[PDB]
Amino acid sequence: SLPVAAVLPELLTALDCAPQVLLSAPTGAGKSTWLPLQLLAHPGINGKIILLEPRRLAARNVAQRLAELLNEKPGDTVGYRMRAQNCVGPNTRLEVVTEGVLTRMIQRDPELSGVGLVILDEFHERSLQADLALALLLDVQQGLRDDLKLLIMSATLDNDRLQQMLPEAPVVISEGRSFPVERRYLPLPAHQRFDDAVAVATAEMLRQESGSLLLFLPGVGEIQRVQEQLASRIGSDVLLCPLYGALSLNDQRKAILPAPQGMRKVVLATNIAETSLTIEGIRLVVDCAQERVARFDPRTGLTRLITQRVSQASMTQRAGRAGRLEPGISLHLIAKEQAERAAAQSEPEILQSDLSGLLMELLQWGCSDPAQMSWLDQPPVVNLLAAKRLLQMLGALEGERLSAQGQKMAALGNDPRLAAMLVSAKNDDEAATAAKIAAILEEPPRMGNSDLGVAFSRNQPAWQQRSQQLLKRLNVRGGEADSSLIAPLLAGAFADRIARRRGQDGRYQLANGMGAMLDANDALSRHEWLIAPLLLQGSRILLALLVDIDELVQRCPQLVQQSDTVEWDDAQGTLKAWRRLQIGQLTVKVQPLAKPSEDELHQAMLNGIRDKGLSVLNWTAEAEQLRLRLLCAAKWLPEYDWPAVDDESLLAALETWLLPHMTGVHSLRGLKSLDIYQALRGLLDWGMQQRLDSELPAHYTVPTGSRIAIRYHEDNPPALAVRMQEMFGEATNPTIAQGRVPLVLELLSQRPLQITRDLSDFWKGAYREVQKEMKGRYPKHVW
Ligand SMILES: Nc1ncnc2c1ncn2[C@@H]1O[C@H](COP(=O)(O)OP(=O)(O)O)[C@@H](O)[C@H]1O
Ligand code: ALF
Repeated sequence: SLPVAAVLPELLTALDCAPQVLLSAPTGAGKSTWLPLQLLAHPGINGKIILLEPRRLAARNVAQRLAELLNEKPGDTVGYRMRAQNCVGPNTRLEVVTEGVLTRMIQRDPELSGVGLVILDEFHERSLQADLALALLLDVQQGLRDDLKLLIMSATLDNDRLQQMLPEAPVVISEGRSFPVERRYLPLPAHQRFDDAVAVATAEMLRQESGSLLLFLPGVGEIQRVQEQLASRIGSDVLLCPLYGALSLNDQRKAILPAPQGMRKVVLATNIAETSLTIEGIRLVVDCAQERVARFDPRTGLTRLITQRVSQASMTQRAGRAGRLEPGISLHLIAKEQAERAAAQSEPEILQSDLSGLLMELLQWGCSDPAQMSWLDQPPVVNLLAAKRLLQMLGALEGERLSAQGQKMAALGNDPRLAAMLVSAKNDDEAATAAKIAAILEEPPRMGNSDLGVAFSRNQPAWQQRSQQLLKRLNVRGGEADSSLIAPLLAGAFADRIARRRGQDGRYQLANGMGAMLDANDALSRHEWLIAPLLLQGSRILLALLVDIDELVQRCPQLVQQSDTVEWDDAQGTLKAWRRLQIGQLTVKVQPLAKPSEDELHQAMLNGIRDKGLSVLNWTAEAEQLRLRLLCAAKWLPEYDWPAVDDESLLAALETWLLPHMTGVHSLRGLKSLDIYQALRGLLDWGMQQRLDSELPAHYTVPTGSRIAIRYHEDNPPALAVRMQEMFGEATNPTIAQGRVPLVLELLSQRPLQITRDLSDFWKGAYREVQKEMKGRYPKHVW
């Protein structure tokens, strides 16, 4: 039997004593293909069971495996639901789900009627789908369906956050068939390509060690190139078996299954063989130690893809993949030192993803705050703010709640951009166009062509499947789709992705101000205006267009704004009053700013300041000293909210701090003479100004009644420079900032420059300055 059966009784005995159960067992213990069936044939659990598989290279496979384990040809008792299709029949009471189908299923049936068990598989991968699902399930176990059992399966012995959140939940832990694997480290050379060096390393291992080999790579292109390279350096008894995506599920089993006797096999797998899939016959592992992770960018609204070194947890998963059958060997293609510097664990997907779909789903569920849910990691605040802004651009929000259009979008259970494109259609023709566009953007094609019109025409059975599904969710029973309708719809959802060329050789510039690249001979480089919904970025460098359509700005919808600006550029010594018709940082039209109102060209002068610098304004001595004093206050009187006065802050806040004081300027010359002291001072409410005048004063009152201005500085301490006939009161040394910073006294400037000091207790060390020209006349408390 399988190593997990050893805990089958205990598991059962815990599945009935608690609403939640956590089971941890290493990879290879039949958690996905043995445990579900044994829980089916158990009277303790009532109803049907759903098993969440986040990957879906494992989901289809685990449905097929669990069906084969009963001779059942999945559909009879074991079924599955994918995003586009599914397989269920009256007698199936166990269903494998994936692609966020469970989150939608809970949205549509929040009592999960008919289900007594939900199994969250592969939870250590920390997918965002599973996090959301768990929050929803825990919320369902609050209302009715108290009886609903939650089994959370992880594959790592330690689950810190999970116990920390469900500390009243039974932890079942399996052990077993683990052999030691010698860990070897081989850094790759820099004069060799990646595919070439990995192939050389793998071929060397095959020639130096026995058995079959598992090789982890960052993606399918790496897999294909490394395989082509291996072809030459490998003997005749070696079978190269890719593993990715789907190729027939036959050669997939060709790589999972052992190698026919008299043959060794090299399996070329993505991280899907890290814990999701169990490769057989392996005792040699080659880990490239590089992987592709997603990082959302609130600035650009793009999820860029970054190739980074893998964590330690994953390196250990991979090394252990070679010890299931006998003593093995893992070879990591980095240097031991870099491996020890590696990140301890992987980052939860929820801390680095786009949460627009997540925000929308939590809103439909009736949430006030996205963070008021049962989370392992709390959704980052910046990304929640970006999700909210995106949902506002798309009209999905009405205040903090969902609006009507937003509720329709939330209905379709889609990526919010695509959902908004689906909802914005009026006709049935527009709706079908949007359906096919959505099918293509969810599952882009890997053709050497980058136009969206050819994809829109190019046939595909799965795109048609998903468009039919979306059209039945939309309830449009007859429509016709042509390409002339692609561009208007896109404009409502991918508006921040419109793009204008930069010369020929069509490196472009996007509306969010990052620019993109096509390849120098794509058909589309001949076009002024593109709109690119699919972009690839990562590793501030570009920006390569993956899928995009042609566009003609004439007659387009009404998403363009006006930016006026008035500058006085010196080179040719003339003024400048432009009005740009822009759509988001891309200048469409430039026209003269003729006959402008006074509100505009107040704003236009503000834009001019923003583009030429605050040096433009009339920085008088009092004003410079005020800016210095505010810097100093922020660093010395922290407990009060001192408005930051760096250049960027003031340039961004011009609207709120300089505009109010401008009514009555009417010209650029009159603005350039405006004293800004009062506007900076206005940056403070009454009482903050009083605070800054008493604490951090403009001038110190020495013990003779002679007010003497202080010199503030960004870096240096404040300095007095008093004539020192008058520094005889000796209070204890003058101090400012509620007694925390003592003035640096320039005791001299009588003639100047004889001692600078900050202690006022060199009286008992001055002991020189009793010699002054006539005499001192200073000693011992004169005044
Ligand atoms: N398609 C398959 N072909 C052969 N063996 C399989 C298959 N699926 C599962 N197994 C067997 O099940 C075990 C690993 O699967 P499983 O216990 O589901 O791993 P996990 O613990 O990651 O769920 C192995 O011992 C293997 O013998
Ligand atoms: F079902 Al598993 F690792 F938990 F493959």
